[PDB]
Amino acid sequence: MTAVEFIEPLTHEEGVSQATKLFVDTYGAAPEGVWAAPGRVNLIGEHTDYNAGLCLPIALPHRTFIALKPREDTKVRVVSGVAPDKVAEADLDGLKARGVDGWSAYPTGVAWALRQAGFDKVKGFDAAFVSCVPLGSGLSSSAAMTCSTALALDDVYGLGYGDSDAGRVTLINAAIKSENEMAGASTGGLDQNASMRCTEGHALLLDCRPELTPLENVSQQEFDLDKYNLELLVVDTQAPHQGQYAQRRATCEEAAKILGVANLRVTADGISKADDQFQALKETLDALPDETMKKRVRHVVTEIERVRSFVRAFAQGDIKAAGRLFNASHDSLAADYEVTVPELDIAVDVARKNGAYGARMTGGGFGGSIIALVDKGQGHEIAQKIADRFEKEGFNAPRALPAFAAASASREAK
Ligand SMILES: Nc1ncnc2c1ncn2[C@@H]1O[C@H](COP(=O)(O)OP(=O)(O)O)[C@@H](O)[C@H]1O
Ligand SMILES: [Cl-]
Ligand SMILES: [Cl-]
Ligand SMILES: [Mg+2]
Repeated sequence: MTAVEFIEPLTHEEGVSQATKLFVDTYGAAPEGVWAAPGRVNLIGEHTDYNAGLCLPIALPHRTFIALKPREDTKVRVVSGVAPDKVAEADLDGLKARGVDGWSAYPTGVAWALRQAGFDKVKGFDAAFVSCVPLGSGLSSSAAMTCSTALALDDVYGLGYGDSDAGRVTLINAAIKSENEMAGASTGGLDQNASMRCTEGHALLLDCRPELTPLENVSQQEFDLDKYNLELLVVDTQAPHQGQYAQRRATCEEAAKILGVANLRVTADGISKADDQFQALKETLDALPDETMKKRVRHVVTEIERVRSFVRAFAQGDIKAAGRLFNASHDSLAADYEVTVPELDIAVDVARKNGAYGARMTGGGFGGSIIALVDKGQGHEIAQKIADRFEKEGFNAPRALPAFAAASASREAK
């Protein structure tokens, strides 16, 4: 057997060099520059973004690097190191929603979304992508691709949104619109906010209430693992990839209609404020027509409050309490939200039995990755324990990634 694999992040120099070479090898011309956007892990606050709740992601050091040059025509050519001989070409002139096939829908839909927003200066482009964000592993390769493309287009077309946090929200909404309306993948905004608004050494406490301005809806929460002698273990289970996500949103929207609220954040805040939170929840669930919907509402309400509990626990250096909150977030996703699979649940169980302060699935679920707060120096040991258990179970070998709170998207070269 081979020891469990760790996926190292591309350095600045590596990502620039590789993206530039693929661009020149593909297109002949030099790119105007290279931009990049990171993947992410959500620390806690899962299935809450589309309920107007609270989330707490970090940006991974793993980035997608885009080499880009604008075109004077409306042609879009993209290529990726995943399949470097296969250039995808589309045209923006008259392009409609779902008018692009395959991965190229993600970058092309970002230029489409900016033109739909009235950015008529945005024409076509050539791009080459090189990434170390694994595809389809619940680490947000999709946002790293759409956000890197949005920051690059904003830069070359001089739209003036990329150089401020608030201005990045315009680029975020174009990234979300690309993925929702061009690629046809429902996204709630956690991942794109992480990729373009996280900061090094911090977690992004994101308030997803849709009426808030950009300066109102984020606060940078110190997330210095070294201060507490900790490591954040991230393990991509590599469980075989899997409209269950549609059904979860639909159930939450129906719950909010029955309650007479705009969103379950309203519900959760009313329960949170009660002296008797147990009775406030019971009265809410009593209003709901069926046992499954009650489970879904119980998850979103308890999970929004766990985000505030986590932010408090971590600031107090109470790592045991922070871990317990990871644990409770996982258990809620497994039992009440029903979005776990055996690989996630067994990886988490191995982490918990091997000294993790806590461990949980991250992202949407149904596969993908787990995270665990562990003592510094224990991440390899716990990863290898998960890989040894995975082989005993007949599962695909997992892989791990080093993780700490890294920088958001940026221009890498010009
Ligand atoms: N480097 C890349 N090159 C080409 N396509 C990519 C790349 N990264 C992401 N994609 C596209 O995005 C999809 C992965 O996004 P998604 O299914 O949302 O998973 P995740 O966001 O968890 O990584 C891929 O199937 C492909 O269509
Ligand atoms: Cl046009
Ligand atoms: Cl459901
Ligand atoms: Mg995705």
